[PDB]
Amino acid sequence: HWGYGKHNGPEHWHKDFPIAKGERQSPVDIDTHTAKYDPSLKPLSVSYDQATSLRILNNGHAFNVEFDDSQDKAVLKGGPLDGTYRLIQFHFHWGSLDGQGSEHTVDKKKYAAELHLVHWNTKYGDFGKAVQQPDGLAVLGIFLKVGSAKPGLQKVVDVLDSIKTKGKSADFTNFDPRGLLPESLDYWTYPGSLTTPPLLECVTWIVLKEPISVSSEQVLKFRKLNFNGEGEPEELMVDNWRPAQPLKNRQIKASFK
Ligand SMILES: NS(=O)(=O)c1nnc(NC(=O)C2CCCCC2)s1
Ligand SMILES: [Zn+2]
Repeated sequence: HWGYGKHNGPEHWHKDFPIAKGERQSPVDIDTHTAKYDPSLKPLSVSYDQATSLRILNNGHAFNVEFDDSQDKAVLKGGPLDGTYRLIQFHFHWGSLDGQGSEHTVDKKKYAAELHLVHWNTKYGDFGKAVQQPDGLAVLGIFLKVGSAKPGLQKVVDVLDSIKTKGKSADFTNFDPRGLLPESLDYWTYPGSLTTPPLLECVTWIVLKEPISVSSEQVLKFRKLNFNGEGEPEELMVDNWRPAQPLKNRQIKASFK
């Protein structure tokens, strides 16, 4: 089964998921000088005030904070998006060292981690139908750098001990994802894919320019998670990031000059 090890990592995924070599794969390097400001891009509308988190799950590749997406409670609109996209979950990708961990890069710079807030286009009814559509998902990507702690992240950090191993979940209600956002909503956007199998080319990527800062202690707690299930040989959940993929016939657009 696919993962991030030497024998099942990103360079192997194409064998089970041939789209891995597709025309709109993610992540990508964001070459800031080649991205073009698009003045027709609208400001992002992040409406998370009514978000209902429910659970946090170690799925063996990352941990997902899941939300009630059965109503328009936490939605992403505007920016490059047509219509309304409902928040279904967020998760992170991170490194074994502070110098790596993000999936997108900025002028080849890797951040320590990257947060993905995953939303699906409500015109398709359910996430499973949305992923079959070229405009099915909008993933808001936020870089993490190591510095000062992110207070809004601590509630996540502190529950990780209860979901150390693959398949463990914990109740995780009343978490406010607004606490994970940076100050600015300036962004780059491009059409891409899920960065994990099945690698479907269904994502409008919206990557914020401003990283959030998290503390070394916070990211250290990410790195204590396990890819393995309980009672299996311990493999630390680190370096669960896919590297940048070829941009091919795509233009990255910037919301800002
Ligand atoms: N790294 S990423 O591009 O943001 C993503 N790659 N696979 C993603 N799958 C999901 O969100 C779901 C998974 C399981 C059930 C519902 C939704 S999200
Ligand atoms: Zn992700």
